[PDB]
Amino acid sequence: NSNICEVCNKWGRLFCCDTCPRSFHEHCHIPSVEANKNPWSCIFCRIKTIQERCPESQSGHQESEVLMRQMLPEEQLKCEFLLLKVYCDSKSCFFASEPYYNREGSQGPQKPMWLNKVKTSLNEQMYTRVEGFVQDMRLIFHNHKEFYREDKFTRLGIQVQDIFEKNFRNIFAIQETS
Ligand SMILES: [Zn+2]
Ligand SMILES: [Zn+2]
Ligand SMILES: [Zn+2]
Repeated sequence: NSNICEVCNKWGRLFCCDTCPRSFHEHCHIPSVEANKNPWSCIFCRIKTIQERCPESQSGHQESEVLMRQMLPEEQLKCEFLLLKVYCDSKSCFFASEPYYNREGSQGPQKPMWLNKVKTSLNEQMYTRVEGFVQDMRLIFHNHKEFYREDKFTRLGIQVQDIFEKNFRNIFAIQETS
């Protein structure tokens, strides 16, 4: 197994996957690394099994159909994995915890949102469709862009939204377009 967390790239108290060489801090894995379970398989491995069981699941899909899907166990897992892929980028730190807004010439968003809030919402099964999760994720970057206006810090929202969107298209097998 790797000697660093796959998510945050630090050492520490690491749980090792039994079916791949990745390792995780407990609360870096999503869902949090399960209490017992030997063997234990990471989210990466679980996602790969879904694909292997249903190879046609990789054929192109339309985003509008994906968004309307109910949050059955496989969709739940795919959103947890997509959330994790965002935390994998170090720039996710700026969007992880509850923000506050006090900048001359701007007003804070009407509906603040952050990654740990989406993480709790997934854990508490608060989303009934994929659309719920994707709208809260996109809201994080949209709030950032609007608040920071012409400050160059706006770019951090563009950067981490690009990671989200690439991974959304990969995990949900969105039909490739020009
Ligand atoms: Zn970690
Ligand atoms: Zn694994
Ligand atoms: Zn099949």
